[PDB]
Amino acid sequence: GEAPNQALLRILKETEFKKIKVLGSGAFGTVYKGLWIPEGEKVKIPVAIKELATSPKANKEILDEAYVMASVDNPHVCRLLGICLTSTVQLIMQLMPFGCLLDYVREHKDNIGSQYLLNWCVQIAKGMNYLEDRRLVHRDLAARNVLVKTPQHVKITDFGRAKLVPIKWMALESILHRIYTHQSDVWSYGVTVWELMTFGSKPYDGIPASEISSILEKGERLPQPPICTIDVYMIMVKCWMIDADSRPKFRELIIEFSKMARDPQRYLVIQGDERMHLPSPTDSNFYDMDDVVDADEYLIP
Ligand SMILES: Cc1nc2cnc(Nc3ccnc(N4CC[C@@](C)(C(N)=O)C4)n3)cc2n1C(C)C
Repeated sequence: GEAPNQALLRILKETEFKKIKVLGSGAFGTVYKGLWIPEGEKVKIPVAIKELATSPKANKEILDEAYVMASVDNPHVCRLLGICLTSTVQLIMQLMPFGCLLDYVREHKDNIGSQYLLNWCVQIAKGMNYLEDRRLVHRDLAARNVLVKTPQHVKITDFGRAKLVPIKWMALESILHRIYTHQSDVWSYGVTVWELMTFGSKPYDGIPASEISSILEKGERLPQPPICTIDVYMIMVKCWMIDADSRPKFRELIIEFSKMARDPQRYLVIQGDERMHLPSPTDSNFYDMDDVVDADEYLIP
C-alpha cells in the first residue's frame, strides 16, 4: 500500500548528555537547554530536552510525537535527534537559541524589516510543502510553533497533533466537521503570516472561541496589518476561503513570497526599514565552546 518508514529511532544514554537550565515550562512538561557529547566523538551538540508526572497514556503521547519527529528531514522542519529511555522518557531536539517566532517578533519589532518577514514566509511555506510531500497534516501551525535557529533561519515544530483545539488558527471545515487536509494547514499558514505582519498580535483578541465559527461563516476575516500592501493581504485572504481547493498551495506560496522577497520594500511598508539590524553569525560573540557543532552538521552515529 504505502511506502515503509525506514527512519532511525536513536536511543541516547542519560550519561551522554547534560541539562544546563530550563528554557520553558507548559502543558507538555519542561524543556531544558542542554549539551550532548556522544560516545568518543569529540563533539558537543547544543540540544533542547523535552521532559514530562508518569502515566502510561502520557508516555504513548510523547512516543507518538517522537515517531513523527524522527520521520522528518528538511532544512525548515525540526527533526528528533533521539530519545532517552528514563522512567519519564525525554525527547532530544536541536537547540533553537532564539526561541519561537511569535515571541521573537514581539521582542524585536523595532529591528525587523520587510526582508526578514518575507524570507520567514518563504521558509515556512518550504517546510509546509515538505510536510505535504511526506503526506503529513500538521494540525497546529502557528507563530508559536515556528522556532528561530538564527534570525535568518526558522523551522516548523510541534508534531503533537500531526497525522497522515486551536480554534483561532483552524479552517472552518476543521471547527465545524473535524476535517483536516493540507489546505486546512494553508488556513493556519494565513493566520501565522498575519501574526508576523502585526508583530505578534493575538488573532481575534477579546472574541471567545465559540464566536469564531459564526464570525467566519458570516464572511468576517482578520484585518489588513498596517504594513501590508494589498498584494500581501490578498495572499492571506486567499488562505481563508470557504472552498479549500480555492486556497493557495504551499508550492505557490513559496513562489509568491519569493518574488516579493526580491523587492521587499514594494510589498511591506515599514518605518525605518533597511536601516534595521539583527544578530548574524558574522557578528562578535554570536556563539567551554571548544568542539561545539550544530545538529545540522552532526550526521549519523
Ligand atoms: C524558549 C525556547 N528556547 C528554545 C530552544 N530550542 C528549542 N528546541 C526545540 C526544537 C524542536 N522542538 C521544540 N519544542 C519546544 C516545545 C514544543 C513541543 C513546542 N510546542 O514548541 C516543540 N524545541 C526550544 C526552545 N524554546 C521553547 C520552549 C519554545
